Amino acid sequence: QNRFKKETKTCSASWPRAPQSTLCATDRLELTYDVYTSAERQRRSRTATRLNLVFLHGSGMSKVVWEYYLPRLVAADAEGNYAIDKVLLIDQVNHGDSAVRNRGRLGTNFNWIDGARDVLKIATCELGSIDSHPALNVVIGHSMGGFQALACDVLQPNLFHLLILIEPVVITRKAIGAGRPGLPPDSPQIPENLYNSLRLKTCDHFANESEYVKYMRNGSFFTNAHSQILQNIIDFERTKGPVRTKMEQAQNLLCYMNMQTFAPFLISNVKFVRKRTIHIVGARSNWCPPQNQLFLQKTLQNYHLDVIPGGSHLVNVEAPDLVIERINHHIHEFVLTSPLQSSHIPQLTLEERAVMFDRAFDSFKNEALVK
Amino acid sequence: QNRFKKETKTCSASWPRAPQSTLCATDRLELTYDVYTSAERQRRSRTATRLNLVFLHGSGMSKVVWEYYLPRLVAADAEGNYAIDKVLLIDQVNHGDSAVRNRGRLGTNFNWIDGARDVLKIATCELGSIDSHPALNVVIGHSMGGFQALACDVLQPNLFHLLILIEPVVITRKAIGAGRPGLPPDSPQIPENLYNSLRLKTCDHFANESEYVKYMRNGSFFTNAHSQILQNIIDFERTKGPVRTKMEQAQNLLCYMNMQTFAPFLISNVKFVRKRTIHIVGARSNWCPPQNQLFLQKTLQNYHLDVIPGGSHLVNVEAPDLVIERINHHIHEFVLTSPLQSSHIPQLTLEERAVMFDRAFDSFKNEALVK
Repeated sequence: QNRFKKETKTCSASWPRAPQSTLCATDRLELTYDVYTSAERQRRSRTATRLNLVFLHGSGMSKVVWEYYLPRLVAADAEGNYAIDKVLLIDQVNHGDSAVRNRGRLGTNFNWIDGARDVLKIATCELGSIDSHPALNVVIGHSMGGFQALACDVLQPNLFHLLILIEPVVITRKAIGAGRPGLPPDSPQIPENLYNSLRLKTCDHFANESEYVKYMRNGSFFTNAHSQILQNIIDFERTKGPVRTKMEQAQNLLCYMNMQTFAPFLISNVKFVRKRTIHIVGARSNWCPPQNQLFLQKTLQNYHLDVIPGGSHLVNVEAPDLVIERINHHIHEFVLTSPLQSSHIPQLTLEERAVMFDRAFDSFKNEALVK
Repeated sequence: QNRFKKETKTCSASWPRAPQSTLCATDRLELTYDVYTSAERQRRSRTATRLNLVFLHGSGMSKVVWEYYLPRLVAADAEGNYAIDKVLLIDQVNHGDSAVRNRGRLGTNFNWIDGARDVLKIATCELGSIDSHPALNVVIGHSMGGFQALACDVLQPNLFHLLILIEPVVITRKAIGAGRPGLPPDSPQIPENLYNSLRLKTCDHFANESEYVKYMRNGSFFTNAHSQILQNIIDFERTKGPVRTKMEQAQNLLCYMNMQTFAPFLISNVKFVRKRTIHIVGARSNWCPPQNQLFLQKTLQNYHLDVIPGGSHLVNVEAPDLVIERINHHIHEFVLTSPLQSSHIPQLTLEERAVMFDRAFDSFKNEALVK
């Protein structure tokens, strides 16, 4: 990929966090993310909208699943006068390179809302320079990342203009079974059959390189991923003669075991998400129950569904070309209808600012005053 | 005051912000706050809880209204083994010293939730060192600051352990009148009679020093404040022969004109605030309608009301001794019943961390798995 300069950066994770996010209360987690910056900035006119994209991986994956997307994303468009300026590919604290940095620090409580706070900490930093203006920011999330896209807007509704959710996980199936007695209403839970079956597809450690690649291509969740994305997954996860993955099996499993302790907060707040939100689903997906999709449709005021024919829950890695075509379509249409868009850095004195404010205030007072 | 080392610090405000928070989209606001640090740290045992307090002023006031409180706050208690470590006194972007820093940058939209984000940015920074542990953090807010205390917990529920709300403003009276046609549901509004009367008590500029002090002592909102707090207000606000206050009249008025654009979000989320919350009201206060108080009582799971006999809406500045006695009482009782409280900085190797995690995970799996 030769379109964007790549830099890997590391910073501290958001703090504070849910109890038992770390092993010890004095531990502090870090985040590692890759920033991709356009090398096309000398082709931008003054009036050109900068598009910034932030991609949030699914449970048990990493930022690497989006690398295939980078050269295939929305070309700079002449008259619509926009271009991609930055793309951020983020690993949650217990995934990918962030997990490696956080070895020995992670606890049992991974709260996806804490992870949305991490996203905000990164993106508000990276997208916040007076340079990034006039900007339009887009968050694209798969699975957990889709939940987190929504939670980002809830917690900071002035950052993302467009949400693209690919198979978001919001409403899960409630376990029926028996089942620990005396628990508070919203206690962490997972059905045994789901745990066992996830355990068999989340292996972490292997005798050698041959057994590692054999498992990745035959026994992991990624066997049907686009061959280039699978190869990228294989190469990114490998750590070292036995082989261990960056993704820890326990951390992978914990992504499934704690939903009740944070999903109600998100569910209760989807009604505040006023942004255009694209919901991309795989037609063959039964990963989430019907109520998951229908809740989003009923609750998001500005909502569009795209169904990927043949797609599974992992449609982002198994049919990336179809997913990319949608993401490009929606970003293009969104920019075309987006309000202008002032791009001059104001050269105003304090006195000019005073006259302008007083005028703004008079206008606002006239609109607010109930006579 | 000789109890605490004082330092005034300035940082950037939270970003992004509601539209028209600033005059221009490229402006960036700052925050100024005072940090008070205990000089008693050599008297702390290893097991001593550090108490950190964060005080949030009301609309049209500033951080100065809490200075009188500093020497009168909860004494270090022997056997309850706690002491105040840090106290933060914060000026919102359009108040006090923050307003001075932000001269010419402020727009018409002051969204109190943005202001809660500012509080979090400051407090998470100041209270986040591995030093502050074992800590208990308390947020104390008057009026707007009370709203903001609640919003802090909503947006970051792992920071404050105890909320003390003094005359919080959450549910306001809806203006009946006529009244701008064609407006969205939740448009900013203020009744004309309220605006006019607030305008007469929010004067900003004065011919000279004599007219300034005459107005502060006879025509401002603070005429009945405790004489020391009034003197502190007078001295803190004075800027300079004509006199202008740090508090801008337009900014003061804007605190009252925009509630509909952010209060529903807070209202909808009070149900998530699980912390012990003390609600201190003035018995003679009619500033907020009945529904304001009753909503909080019905909605906060862990709630305690204290009624200050004779108190008005400005009970924090008019009867500070009564308010302080309550704040001390509640902090003391809260600490006494608060769970221990491990105070060693863990000296664990990666391998020890591995054994400990694996044990934690096994325990958690057994509690979560529905068999």
